[PDB]
Amino acid sequence: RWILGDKFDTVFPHKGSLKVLWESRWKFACSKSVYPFHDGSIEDFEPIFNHLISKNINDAASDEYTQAFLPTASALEEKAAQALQAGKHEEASNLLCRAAVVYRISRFPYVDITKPNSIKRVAFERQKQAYLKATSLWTQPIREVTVPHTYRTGNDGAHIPIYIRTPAGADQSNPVPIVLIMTGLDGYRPDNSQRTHEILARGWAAVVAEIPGTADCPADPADPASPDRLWDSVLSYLDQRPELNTAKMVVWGLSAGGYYAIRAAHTHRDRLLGAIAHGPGCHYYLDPEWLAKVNDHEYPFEITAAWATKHGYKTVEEFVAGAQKKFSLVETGIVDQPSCRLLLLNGVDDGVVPIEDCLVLFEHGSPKEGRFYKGLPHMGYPNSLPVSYEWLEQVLAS
Ligand SMILES: O=C1C(O)=CC(=O)c2c(O)cc(O)cc21
Repeated sequence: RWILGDKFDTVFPHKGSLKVLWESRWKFACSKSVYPFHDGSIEDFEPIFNHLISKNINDAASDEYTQAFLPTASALEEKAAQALQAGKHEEASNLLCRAAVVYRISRFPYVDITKPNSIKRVAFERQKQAYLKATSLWTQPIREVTVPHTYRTGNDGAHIPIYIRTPAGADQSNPVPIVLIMTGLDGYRPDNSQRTHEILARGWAAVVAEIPGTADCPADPADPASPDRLWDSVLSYLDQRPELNTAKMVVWGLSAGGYYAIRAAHTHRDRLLGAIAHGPGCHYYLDPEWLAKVNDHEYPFEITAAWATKHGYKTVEEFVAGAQKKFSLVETGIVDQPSCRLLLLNGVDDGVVPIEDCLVLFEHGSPKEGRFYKGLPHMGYPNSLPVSYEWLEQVLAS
């Protein structure tokens, strides 16, 4: 039925086993300091995962999992304080970024927007504080701006916290192009250090905003219209920033962010030069058949509970029954209008969202651009990263 093929029916060996996850995948990912351990260090995680495996802790959503990381995070914060006192700004920055990753992994896979007393919310708050302290020491610092949500309606919150980083010499005389990153289910505004490095390196500004139903996004998750209002507020603020050129602006949707990159490519086409949708869902990811086996694939932990909450549902049952007709960009007709240039990047063997959710967009509206990696799972890393920057360079060219 699915392009994923036989692999669709495979129960992946890490399912309900943190031991297998660490020993097969995450240990190596952590060593290489690649996603989701980017900015991180194996020195910090080896003892934590040894602990979790020794206690047979497998459920990431449990407090037993989360609170096993916080003592390490504390030790790194004190080491950073000791580094700062001695005027070692580089080491302090590194140690605080390392602390941020310990917090990050601790609140995987999802910070529950509806539970503000949750230990995963606490960890996320500590992460943001540690990250902003770390990036404050950078030559080009990451700055937080609380953008007033002027376009808010109904159940929308008042404040849009975004991260902004501008390249050396960004001036109103010659305002710089903008890459607006839309983050995902387990990646929020502090989880994009290397992306901001690569954007500034090519002389562009990096802007990072969370998506509806995650982190500190004020958009009503249960209202499919809410992201349209969110970007109206975000883009209005960037219009007003003298050193940022909204005439040369691309959006970069990361995993769950991909949906909102595709949506914005249509809704805000006359305000964007381009959009990248990186491992996106838009339709078939909400098919009950697909949702029946999504928890059995490459995502480190159970995803269906987090997805239900992110889509503004009170139960997984209601989410499965309703989500597709309500949120599908195909079903709702968002795809049946022109779009700005839209690059679609994924692994063909994505078991989190189907490759069909890229291929479907070629049957609607404007021509779409795509590169799909045969054999690779969700996101198609690391192959899909170089081509992203090549495409940005072409779209934002002089
Ligand atoms: O694969 C994911 C993923 O599964 C969830 C994400 O949110 C994410 C992200 O924010 C950035 C990434 O580079 C990758 C991911």
